[PDB]
Amino acid sequence: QSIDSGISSLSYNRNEVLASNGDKIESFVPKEGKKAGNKFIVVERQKRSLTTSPVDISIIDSVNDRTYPGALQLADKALVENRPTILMVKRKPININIDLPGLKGENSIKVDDPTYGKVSGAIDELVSKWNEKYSSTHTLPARTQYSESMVYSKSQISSALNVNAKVLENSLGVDFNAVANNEKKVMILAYKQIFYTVSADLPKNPSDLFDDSVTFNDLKQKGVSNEAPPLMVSNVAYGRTIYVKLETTSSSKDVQAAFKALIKNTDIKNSQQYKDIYENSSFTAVVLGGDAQEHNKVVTKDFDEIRKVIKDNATFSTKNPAYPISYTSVFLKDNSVAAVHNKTDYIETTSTEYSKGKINLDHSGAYVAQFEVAWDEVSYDKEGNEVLTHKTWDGNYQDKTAHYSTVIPLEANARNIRIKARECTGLAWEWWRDVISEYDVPLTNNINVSIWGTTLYPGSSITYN
Repeated sequence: QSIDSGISSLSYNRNEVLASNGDKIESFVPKEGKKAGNKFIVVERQKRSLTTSPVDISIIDSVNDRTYPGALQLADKALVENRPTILMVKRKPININIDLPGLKGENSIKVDDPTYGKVSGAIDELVSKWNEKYSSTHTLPARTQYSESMVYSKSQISSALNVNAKVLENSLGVDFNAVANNEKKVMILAYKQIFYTVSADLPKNPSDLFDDSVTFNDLKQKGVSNEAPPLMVSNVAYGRTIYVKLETTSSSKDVQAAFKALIKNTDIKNSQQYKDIYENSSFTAVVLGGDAQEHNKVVTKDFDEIRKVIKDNATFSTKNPAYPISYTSVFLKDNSVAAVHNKTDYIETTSTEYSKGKINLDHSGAYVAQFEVAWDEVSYDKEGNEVLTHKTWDGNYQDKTAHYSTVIPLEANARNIRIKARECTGLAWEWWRDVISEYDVPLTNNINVSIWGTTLYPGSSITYN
């Protein structure tokens, strides 16, 4: 019935207690062939799956949030949903420590009655203790931590960068739908900038945390259970985060490469393919976790502007308030670090545009000729398998003379286009001399076929547009 006793006997799989699971698929279309106005679009999916297991937990609203080092919460789904349940009970003092530079042997402080406000003031002290020892400068470099990834889905990206999906959706304004319908290509970068961090020395036994007036039944009452094991916030990073979004409408498979080239500023950044992509991309940057609020957003077609934002935020002032960016918790029982577990599937995709064209035949040869034009019309069933529907031209196997012109329109889904023209030397078609034989002609907007010359010296040509 006691704190150490009740806790020391909790049955739970620490590697499953905290889990944020999402979407798992099996019923997906490997291939989608559809028309879109005058175009013919071809989507080609490929189920992909990611599995994250972070130990460092993100904090959403620094003002609404009062999490601190030493705090107590339950390892439940609320926590997983970025809104943990804090256990408020009269407790024992605890030692806290900041990692600002040049402060060894002076960085620790003891907080008698840990509470958000109580601990904060301690930290405040520590910082001032620093600002005192070091009066010349009050600004230091932030410790940035870079992360990057393409956006395929909410749960995907959310776990990839270990950030709450809503946050991006709100601040970066991510159009998860267009993304889904493959109408947009998006990449997100995250610059975690830590100024300093604070830890709370781990206790030998749970009891060391709580006062004596406290009993396990209280804890088991507040919510402590096998479904809500108790834990303590061991570390808290203070600083801010810069989120950068790289979006485009281009469907090229080079986008990613292009984005990276732009970000890193590599020499291959001028690949004309990239330049066009860049010309069709939009970049967004924002800085959260601070007290800046919404007033620091930037949308440009000029990345140099995004580069500045990052550069300008490479420092933090020891004379300004620093808010919680993230934290790592620890199970009371074994003092092991907690780690929210996430597993989810998603679908990488690609969509190739097509557009109808036509065959332009032109006969100006001093002989009689017969054409043979055929092609296939691609289709895709429910299982995403190819389905070729053969098509042929009317004017096939029909004589044609001095200057015959005609246009043969083709659907955007025309494949294996074959254009043949034979002269009339001797018996039947299947016995004549060839003026032109082309196979698998690339469906373009204009396939200009044309024969000419004499019976002995025929001539032909095919151009494109």
